[PDB]
Amino acid sequence: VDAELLADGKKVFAGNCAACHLGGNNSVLADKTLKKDAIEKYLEGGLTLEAIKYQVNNGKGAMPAWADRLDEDDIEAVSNYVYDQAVNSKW
Ligand code: HEM
Repeated sequence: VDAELLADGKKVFAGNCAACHLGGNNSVLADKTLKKDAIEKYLEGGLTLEAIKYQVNNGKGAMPAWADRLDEDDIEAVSNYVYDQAVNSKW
């Protein structure tokens, strides 16, 4: 996986997502974390980059939609960061 893509995604995550997903968890709805088993259980589409990106773009519930707030490169990077963190158990 491109190291600069992940680094970019980490930065986007710190700036925009860690407020509700510190540590890969979820301070708003505790079960629906960014960890692999939670994503597999709760995210529509399961643990895929497409699924992650879809929810980052379009929101869900109290998860804000970001497609009108972040550019496509930031959305791609943060989705790849979250996927990498989850699939590789890096949180
Ligand atoms: C920052 C751009 C950001 C990302 C990235 C992100 C990702 C994300 C995913 C992938 C999920 C699904 C997790 C699951 O187990 O199902 C998810 C879910 C929720 N999020 Fe989020 N999220 C980002 C930002 C934020 C912010 C700033 C908040 C709080 C204001 C937030 C909240 C939540 C909530 C609530 C959920 C659960 C949605 C649901 O199914 O009800 N996210 N996020």
